[PDB]
Amino acid sequence: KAENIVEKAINLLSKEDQAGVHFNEISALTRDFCRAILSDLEQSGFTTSELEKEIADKVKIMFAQGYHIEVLQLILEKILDSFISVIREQYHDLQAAASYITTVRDHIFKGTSFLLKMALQTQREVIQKQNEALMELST
Amino acid sequence: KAENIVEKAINLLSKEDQAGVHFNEISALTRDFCRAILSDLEQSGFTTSELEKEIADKVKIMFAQGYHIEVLQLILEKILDSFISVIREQYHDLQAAASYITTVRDHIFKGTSFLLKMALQTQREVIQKQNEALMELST
Repeated sequence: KAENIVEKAINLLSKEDQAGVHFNEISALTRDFCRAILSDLEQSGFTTSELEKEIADKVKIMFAQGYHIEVLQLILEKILDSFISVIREQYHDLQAAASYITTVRDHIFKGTSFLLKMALQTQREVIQKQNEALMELST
Repeated sequence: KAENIVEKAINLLSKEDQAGVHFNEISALTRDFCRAILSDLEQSGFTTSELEKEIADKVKIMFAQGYHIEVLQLILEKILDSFISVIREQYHDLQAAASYITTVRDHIFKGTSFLLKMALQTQREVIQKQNEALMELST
């Protein structure tokens, strides 16, 4: 459990284009995300809130640091894979495994949806900023 | 099959916030997307190309028309639901149904990933345009 996901996710990400982002930051992000989605999962009543928090925050950070935000999507994707992999190992009951994997896939897909919204909102805010700058400054 | 998905998707979308977009356009988009993903599905060797085409094009259109691009994600999501619904009806063999639904879910998730990339690329291009405008014009 736990880190066994993280080190797996990280491993997959080791094989992927990092979009300029330093690998230690990549790893940290992976850890924050896994931590968040696990906090959400252990919950009763299906909470998406923690992962959402991490995502919003990290969108902010990413944009401030000037890195392509898509790199988060990738991370999520790999995390998903990681879970699947681990759950294929640890759970020999195919029904239980199927259910856990289904709920994880749910959480993740909703997470990437939220991620899309956030990234777009942010970039729009900036585009507007620059727009007002442009016009009210063409005086 | 076919339109039975579309009218279902549209129906779901009838219940959702359209983000300012006229409903006839919503419907058209739903149709283009269903058509594309079906063209991809009937293929052998797992092609994502057609849906990708539709997505890129529609990102362009959406941005030019000044509508929030997230509205495409929603459409995709509902389309997914539609398939599931239909496949729960038409296929009484749970194995076959499970497999078809799994491959559709694959196609769609990859589609939303691509959508994220595209939307971000576009908005970035604009942000940069405005940026050069800003600086080379602060002369």
